[PDB]
Amino acid sequence: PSLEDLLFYTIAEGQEKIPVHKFITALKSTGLRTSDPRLKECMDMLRLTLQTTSDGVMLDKDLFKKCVQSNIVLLTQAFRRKFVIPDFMSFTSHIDELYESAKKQSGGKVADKFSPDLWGVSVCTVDGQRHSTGDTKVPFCLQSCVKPLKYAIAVNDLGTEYVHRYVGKEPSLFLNEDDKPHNPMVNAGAIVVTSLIKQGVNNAEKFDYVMQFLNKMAGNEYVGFSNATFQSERESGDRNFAIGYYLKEKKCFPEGTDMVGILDFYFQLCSIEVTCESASVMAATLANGGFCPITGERVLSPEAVRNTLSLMHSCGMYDFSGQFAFHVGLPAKCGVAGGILLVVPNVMGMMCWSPPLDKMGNSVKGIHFCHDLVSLCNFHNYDNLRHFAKKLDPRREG
Amino acid sequence: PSLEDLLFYTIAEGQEKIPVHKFITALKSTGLRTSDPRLKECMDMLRLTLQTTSDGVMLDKDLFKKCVQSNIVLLTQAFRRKFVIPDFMSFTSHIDELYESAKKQSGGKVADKFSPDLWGVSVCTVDGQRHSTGDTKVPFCLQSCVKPLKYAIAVNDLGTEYVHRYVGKEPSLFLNEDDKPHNPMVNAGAIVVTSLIKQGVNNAEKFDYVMQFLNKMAGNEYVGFSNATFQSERESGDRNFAIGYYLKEKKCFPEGTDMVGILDFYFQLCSIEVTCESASVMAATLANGGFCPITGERVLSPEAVRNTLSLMHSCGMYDFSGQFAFHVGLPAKCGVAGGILLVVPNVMGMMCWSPPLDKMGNSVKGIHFCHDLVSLCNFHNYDNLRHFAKKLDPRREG
Amino acid sequence: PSLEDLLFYTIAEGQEKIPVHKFITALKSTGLRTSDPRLKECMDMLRLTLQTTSDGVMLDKDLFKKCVQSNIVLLTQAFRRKFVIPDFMSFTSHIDELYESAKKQSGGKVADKFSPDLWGVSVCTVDGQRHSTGDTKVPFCLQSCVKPLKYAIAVNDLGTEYVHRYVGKEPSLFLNEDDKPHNPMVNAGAIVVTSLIKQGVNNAEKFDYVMQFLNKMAGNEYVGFSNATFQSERESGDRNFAIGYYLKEKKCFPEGTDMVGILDFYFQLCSIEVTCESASVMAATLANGGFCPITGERVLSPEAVRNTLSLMHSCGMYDFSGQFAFHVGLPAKCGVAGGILLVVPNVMGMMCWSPPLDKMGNSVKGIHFCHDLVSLCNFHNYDNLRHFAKKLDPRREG
Amino acid sequence: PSLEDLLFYTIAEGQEKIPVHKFITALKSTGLRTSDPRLKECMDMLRLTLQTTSDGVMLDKDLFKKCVQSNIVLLTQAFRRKFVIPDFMSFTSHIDELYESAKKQSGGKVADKFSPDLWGVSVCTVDGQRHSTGDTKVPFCLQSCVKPLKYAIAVNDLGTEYVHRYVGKEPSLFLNEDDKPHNPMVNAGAIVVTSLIKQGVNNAEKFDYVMQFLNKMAGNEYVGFSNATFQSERESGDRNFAIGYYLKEKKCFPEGTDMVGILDFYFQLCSIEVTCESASVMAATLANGGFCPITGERVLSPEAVRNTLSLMHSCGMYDFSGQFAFHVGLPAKCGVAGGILLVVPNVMGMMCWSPPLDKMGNSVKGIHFCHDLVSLCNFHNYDNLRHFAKKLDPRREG
Repeated sequence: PSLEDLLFYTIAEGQEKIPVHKFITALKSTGLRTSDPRLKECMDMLRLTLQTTSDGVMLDKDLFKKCVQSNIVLLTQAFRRKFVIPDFMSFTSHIDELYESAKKQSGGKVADKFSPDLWGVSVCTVDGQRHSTGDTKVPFCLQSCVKPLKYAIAVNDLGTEYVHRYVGKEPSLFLNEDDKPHNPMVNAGAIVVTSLIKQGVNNAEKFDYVMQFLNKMAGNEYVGFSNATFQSERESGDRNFAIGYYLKEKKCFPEGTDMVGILDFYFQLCSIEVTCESASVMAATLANGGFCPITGERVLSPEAVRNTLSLMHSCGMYDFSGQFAFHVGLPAKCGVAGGILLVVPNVMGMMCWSPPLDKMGNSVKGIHFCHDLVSLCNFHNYDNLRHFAKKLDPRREG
Repeated sequence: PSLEDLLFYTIAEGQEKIPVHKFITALKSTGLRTSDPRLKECMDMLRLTLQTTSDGVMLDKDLFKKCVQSNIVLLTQAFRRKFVIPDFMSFTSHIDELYESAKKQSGGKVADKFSPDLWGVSVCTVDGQRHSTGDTKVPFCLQSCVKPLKYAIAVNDLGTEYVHRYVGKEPSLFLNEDDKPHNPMVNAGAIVVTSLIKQGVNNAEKFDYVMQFLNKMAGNEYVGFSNATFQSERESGDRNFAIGYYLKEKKCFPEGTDMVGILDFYFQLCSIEVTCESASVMAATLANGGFCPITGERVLSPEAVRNTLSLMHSCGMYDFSGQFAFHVGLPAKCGVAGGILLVVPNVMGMMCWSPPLDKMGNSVKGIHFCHDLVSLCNFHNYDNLRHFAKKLDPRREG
Repeated sequence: PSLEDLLFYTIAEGQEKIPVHKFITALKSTGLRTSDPRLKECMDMLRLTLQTTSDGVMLDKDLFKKCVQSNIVLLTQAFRRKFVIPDFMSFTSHIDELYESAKKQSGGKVADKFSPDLWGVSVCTVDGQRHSTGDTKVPFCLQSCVKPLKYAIAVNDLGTEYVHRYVGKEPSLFLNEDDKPHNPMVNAGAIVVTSLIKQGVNNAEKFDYVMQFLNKMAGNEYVGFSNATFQSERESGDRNFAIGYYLKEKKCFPEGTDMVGILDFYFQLCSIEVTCESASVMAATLANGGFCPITGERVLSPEAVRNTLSLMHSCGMYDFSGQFAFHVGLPAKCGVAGGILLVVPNVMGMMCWSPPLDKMGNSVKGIHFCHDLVSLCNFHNYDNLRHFAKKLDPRREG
Repeated sequence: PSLEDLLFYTIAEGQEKIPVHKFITALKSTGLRTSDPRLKECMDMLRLTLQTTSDGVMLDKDLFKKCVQSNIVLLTQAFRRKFVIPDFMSFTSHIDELYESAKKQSGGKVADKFSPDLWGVSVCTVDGQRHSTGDTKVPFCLQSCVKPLKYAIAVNDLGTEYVHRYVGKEPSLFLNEDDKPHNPMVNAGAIVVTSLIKQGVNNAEKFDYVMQFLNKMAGNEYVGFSNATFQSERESGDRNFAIGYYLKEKKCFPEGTDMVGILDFYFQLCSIEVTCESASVMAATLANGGFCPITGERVLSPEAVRNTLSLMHSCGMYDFSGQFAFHVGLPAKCGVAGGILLVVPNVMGMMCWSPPLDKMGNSVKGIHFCHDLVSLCNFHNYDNLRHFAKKLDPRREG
């Protein structure tokens, strides 16, 4: 018996007392962060114990048991290498290799304010393991990356049926044969989707509803808002105004939709800010069936998550979608600011961010990273989990 | 140390001798078939032991181990319930229920010859577990179902880069903007793919080679040829001759291709016969990373299997591909014979066969079953493996 | 010698005095109207002569010569049967038949205001000969019928080269590959054309200018404006706003176009009013090479008249344009109020008006008429003028 | 009276006799050729006189009446300037100038055998006036130019309603929405049209039925057949077999149609040979309401000649049809050998020939000519016959 104690002899080398930093280094290598919310109680009790004790703060069996008894379940999984990527220490070295090789990719043209030398990669696994390399804490806008997220919110609140009364499920002209936009990843679809979220309420409260929803998936990491970007998208969004009026003409919005107001809302949502780190948790929530991996909170119905990953796969890269789903085989969404919201189902989320776009408007370093990643690891949607050639499988040991 | 001995008392309740029927029963319930090629040695050693005496043979530790020792790796994996679906008996009960529901769907138009009340479904898991129900042993033609298999052969022999010099990878007019056919799931793509398989050799031996390949994928289960279908497809292949001549004009074939002969080959390949059972093993090879699960032989390269599963996802249902990959989320291919080649990556392959077709040319019961299957079990491409709502997961116990 | 005298005995059968009504009757029978502008001096001279006595006021050679000498060329051309249709009294009998056969056509749905039983036809030959039958003096709106006229204006003021930097000349999605609207008969094209008329000056004066121009083409017959139509067209021009924003994003307008203003103008232009009679003179000006046939003043350059007639042929019926150019072979534009602007080059212009439209939005009676017209008379663009089968040729005697 | 005598003093300057050569030069100047079939009798009687009076001829009134009394109608019309283009001698000056200006355009690629500096234009008016300059007696194949003619033949024998069951009449995909080819000027339409001409008979007599027909419209001038070309069009007619099988699939041909034998007929018709001269009469018959101008024989119904001219206008220049119909406005058809069958309705027919094609496959020198021609003369479809700015009008004198 004695769970908290089983752990205790695992981290102490058949010794009497664990040094506090040694437990912390043991914890940090599992990829978890000490700032992890599922660890607060443990980590508070740890700071308080350093506080009520002497300088050479060392934890005996009984004191270790006191701090860890509150989060022993997660702490046990973390230390028994039961997390989805057990040798997380090695995996992140490869993510570094992938980052550096993707960094030497110099091409591309920034949309038109940011520097073409920003290049950030954040990883968040379905179990909470974090890794980052490059400029991962800079705020940028989701832009078209918000489209999966707000479609998820719509489906989570209204169900696959209702949302898909107003938008289709097939890649793409503005409307398909049923006089609905083809799919919610294209602008015409996103605008109708935006017209479903929190109807009746006004755009100020709508925007807060989606803001708090994104906060839940980001594990309460940074979800911001660039009003500066908002002004530009609404001043030079002539293309979207075209879509808005056309949608209005073909009666695509729900009953009583203030079309010009839905467009302003829509311009706001494209202007929501994230960092690589915060958004990689958002991705990971989609990877994790709707449960935010660093909180354990259910944020999205599995219905909603499955749908969003589905359409991200078939419609998230626009015309490149067939090519991208062929070589990468991961659901992903792209953004003019240079972000790739990338989901490896059941394993992890990622955000890549390099502001230089390629000819198709996808961050060059992102796309190069995404290819490189699936080259290396058997994460392609149709790699075998048993016979995966010479690819490495992060999910296994030895 | 006693590998085969550990198994002995697992099957005999701390008793002296195991009746031979009890072991067989215990095997059949593991999902495996006594006729499994990977058990051939052991089943011969039992055919031998049943000769020394014509009375209910009881096997002691020494003589049991004498038969089981040649197949002990695979035999304990089954009895320790290590297979991809551990409780395989329960899982076939739901397959029966799913088969019965779809059987009540009497809609559909048979192409025009078969009988509209035939209906078989067959399962072959990645580990060789097999269940069938319905008319699983009647030969029917692959028709378009053959397109992923012969694509796979092409890429297996010539690789992604070469095969995709002649055909594209995105869903659909006959050519795309690069002057290649859109993808190998459509006739124009199928025809070009046919023209890559064993160039230089002639059409009689080409067809033998594909046939040897198709035998490998079915673990040497039933593959046949319906000449009657073959004459139909050539006598009425007016659209196909058009596609061929157009392909000839736009120089889509490789150097020195006899297009009018390539069409015959193509009509041959569509006329290949399978049954549910044999085809379910084929699908299962694509389920299993390219290893035929009932023989263990590597039949198709991971590269070839991945690509084939990719293009089935995006192009295997044609227009219905978005609709279908949204709700069902499994790579499939249909054929006018009534066949749905179904693949559940990493779990199993299937063939569904009911000749009544809907207005899209897909098996009515086949489609209904596919939908029920993902309704019931978390096999959808983008279900979570951890949070999957009230869906059942056959990969787990209890 | 003695022209005015030569005419004199032509009207008096070897007699001394001509009863003034008898000249009037002989005038009206050549087709001209006593209100004809080219006859105003003579009619002033006759009002004076009818002022000196109140008793039939017969005219001798001296007083007749005193009235008609100011308009003797036109008058002898009428009485010496030099006009484009000489036996014009006959020709209007057939226009009455055509009017009647077509009044029996009951189909159609009025767009949504008017009454479905209004039906007028107006003819004005290139020589000023006038005929009407039915409700030819009710004001209605041109709607899209205005699109040839304002295209004619643009080309007249800017020439073909300039106008066709901004719009194309082929039938049809909004833009062509040159990112110009397809042709100025489609709404996207009309809007671009609208933005070229009198750039710089504001929308109140731009409207005046087009109005002055429309006056020149109707020979100062009725042109009005329906603010009722105007507010409706702008309240519900959602599709036109969609088009306006799209054209703005694709940079289709000239530099410095207030696009939401150009739409307003456009709605104004569509709300302009004509009667059958006034619009038939407008048609007749395009019929007569750019000279208003009832005033003789050059309104439009031969360049502009040619381009307009050309684009009405190919683009004026939208979808019906091939069917119509095949069977009817007369350049025409249609309007949702029920207007068919008809042009028989070198012979006459015409207006038909019945508010009931068919499914393609063309006046039912209008279209039946146009087909009937070309059944009867060799006006089809590719009828022969020498061997026209059994068709009637109004251009000839006997 | 005596029309012959009135003609007689018109050539003789109030003098006793007419030198036979003076009458001949006066006749040739009107544009007629002495070989004109309508002049056969006159010219026979004339040659017989030179034999009967081997002096200096010189015909007195009685003798001139004896030669001309048989063709007096045509002969006076020629000499009283009654022909459609009365000052024909000056008109040919312009054709020569137009020819020389078009001769300096050396651009273009000959399709692939002929020489790039071959350039002939040949005119035949509706009245029989001839003029040619350059290589007008070299044989070349109609190629696509036969399409208007064989369409005309179809509608001659079977009428508008019937032919257009099987083919549409709107410009361009291989079929349209009605599953008929779009119009008889594209291959898809021409191949169906071919399958309507003289059904039931076999290809050997069908080709003589069409050949005797072309001979009539060419006034029995050269109509030949290149069996040389005919091999080329069938060896490399892959696209045509594409179209053929597709049309067979969609049952576009009439009941009991040998599609492979229609394709063979079709290749023959494309290989028929003409010269500029012989084909210029062919065009002219279309300009003349179906009457071959140099014979007076009615070769085609007016219904048929209308239809053909209509579709030449809208579909005869393929994608260039709208541009061409805008700037040139004449019905014309182009051919890969370098021919432009060109009709100026009611005025003349004409054939142009330069083998260098432009990017669109149209005789570079022909197209330049066609533009130069309508620049010069008010022959554009929507030119005014009364107000035509700086253009010349050959239909007038002075």
